[PDB]
Parts: sequence; C-alpha cells; structure tokens
Amino acid sequence: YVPDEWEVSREKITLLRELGQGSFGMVYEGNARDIIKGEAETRVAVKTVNESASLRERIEFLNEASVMKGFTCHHVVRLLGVVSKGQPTLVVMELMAHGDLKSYLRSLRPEAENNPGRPPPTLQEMIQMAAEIADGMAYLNAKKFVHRNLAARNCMVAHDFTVKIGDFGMTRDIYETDYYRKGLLPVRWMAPESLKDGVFTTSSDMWSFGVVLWEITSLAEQPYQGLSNEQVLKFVMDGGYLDQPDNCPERVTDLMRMCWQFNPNMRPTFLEIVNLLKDDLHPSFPEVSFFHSEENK
Ligand SMILES: COc1cc(N2CCN(C(C)C)CC2)ccc1Nc1nc(Nc2cccc(F)c2C(N)=O)c2cc[nH]c2n1
Repeated sequence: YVPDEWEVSREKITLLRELGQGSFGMVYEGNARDIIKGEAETRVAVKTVNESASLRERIEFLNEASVMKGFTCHHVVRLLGVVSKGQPTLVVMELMAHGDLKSYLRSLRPEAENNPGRPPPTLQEMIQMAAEIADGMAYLNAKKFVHRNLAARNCMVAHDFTVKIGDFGMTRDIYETDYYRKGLLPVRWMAPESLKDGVFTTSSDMWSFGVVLWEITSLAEQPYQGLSNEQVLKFVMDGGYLDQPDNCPERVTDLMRMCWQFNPNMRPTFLEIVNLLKDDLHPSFPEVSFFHSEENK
C-alpha cells in the first residue's frame, strides 16, 4: 500500500459508537470533518482491523480499500478516505444510517421492539430495493467481480432508504473449497452448481439475489428454517428451492423463480433485472443508476 489523495488526516475523524463486527474488525459510526467538498462534516462508517489480525490480514484490509477506489456507483457503498499512517488503520465509508438490510427488515416485523412505527415494505418499495440491489450488482459484474456473499445482511440501507451493496464481497479463494462449503460463504444463499462443484459466477450471484428477495418478502426469516446445513445442501442440489412467504407479491415471486432456475444459463443477468423493473421506479433512478449511465456499455 502507498498513500495518495485518498489519505485523510486522523484528527478529522471522530468516532461515536460501535456498529458491529465487519469482516476485518469493529465498524464504528463517526463524523468526518471536511472530507467531501461542499460539506463541513459527513456521517461516516469507519472500518477497523482488530488486534488479533496478522500483518497479512492488516495488508488485506488496506487492499480492500484500494479496490473500492475504482468504484463510483450510487448503488455500491462508497469509500470516502483512508487513514494509513500509524495504527490503528482506518477505512472511512459513506455511513448507511439504516444499517444492514437484514436488521432493517427485522425492525419492520409486527413484534419488533425496535419498530420505527412504519408499515412493512410496500410492493413499490420492494421493487425499488430490487432494482437498486440489481443495479449495484450489475456494476460489480461489469467491474468483473463475483460477489459470492450476496445476502440481506451484506446490503446496506441509506438515510433516504436507498439500498446499496456493502462491498465487492471479498473472500480468500480457499473458502470456495468443499471443506468450507459443506465457512465464511453462506450455504443457504448458494446456487446448486456452487454447492456441487464450487462454481461461483455472476449467475450464482443471481441465485443469491433471489434469496435476498425472499428475505425482503419474509422480512428476513432464515432461509430453509427447520432444515440443517446438510439438509439444505441436498434439498437445493436435487432441484429444490424456497417456498413463497405468506401473501408475497406475485411479481416478486416471478423474480425469485427466474433466479432459482437450476440451469445457470436460464437465469437473468443483473442488467436484465433492472431492465425488467425500470419503468416504475423513482424519477431519480435514471439520474443515479449504472444502468442508465454512459459507463453501461
Ligand atoms: C447506524 O448505521 C448502522 C447501524 C447498524 N446497526 C445494525 C443493527 N444494530 C442492532 C442489532 C443493535 C445496531 C447497529 C449497522 C450498520 C450501520 N451502518 C454501516 N455499517 C457498515 N458496516 C458494518 C457494520 C456493522 C456490522 C457489519 F458487518 C458491517 C459490515 N458488514 O461491513 C458500513 C460500511 C459502510 N457503511 C456502513 N454503514
């Protein structure tokens, strides 16, 4: 790692509270002073790497930040700055003020003690979420990333309820092996060919996308609840897939069934999902999407 214009002074960052454990260590909510032009102060998420990490891991932490330097998508959580001089090393992100998509959906259940007094997501809101997630994933696919970790908990929710992909889903290649499958990669979100032969492609991400939609419409229940990890592996490898949540919108169901095609070739691409959903989204969508951008080539 070598510093550049992404270097941000430590003293600019004030930390406010722990948000939770990220893949590398504790993530914090904070404030950053003069980190974006036209803004005195910016609400940030600050990633850290925890004490127990090897030097190799510490370098891997910064390399992840390095990769996000080349991402400018409204529907992927963006990097704001890096504090690399001295320890602790800090990776500064746009804050996603409504948390991960899984916890956000759980807050919307009838029986949630942390319920914001708002109704569960409308069909309209759900479709918007889908196109947003799909647009972020399309960007990553164009950048040549296979995510491998698409799940509601890995997607974030902004202040204005925009949903973004938290990261490019960076995993060491070893976690793709049969030992770890049957590990950091979640078997309840995995395509049958990934489960079978460790094939991870943009098509297997589409399968995981379908599970996200299932999480959206079940308000983040656990996929295949009542089955063990061994039972899911077989069930899914034999041609099985999730039942539709009670009174799930038919439009979302049709989207999930497209994703859960056994033959990867028969599944949609992320651009195709955005295309399928594009004609009834928020008027701001074309202005911010990768789909409608000059970069979508
Ligand atoms: C207030 O903002 C948040 C609240 C919660 N709440 C979660 C629900 N909690 C309940 C269970 C107590 C309260 C905190 C969770 C996340 C955010 N915002 C946020 N988090 C990020 N990363 C993570 C935070 C915690 C755990 C994680 F695994 C991650 C991660 N996957 O990286 C980022 C990264 C960029 N921007 C981010 N913004």
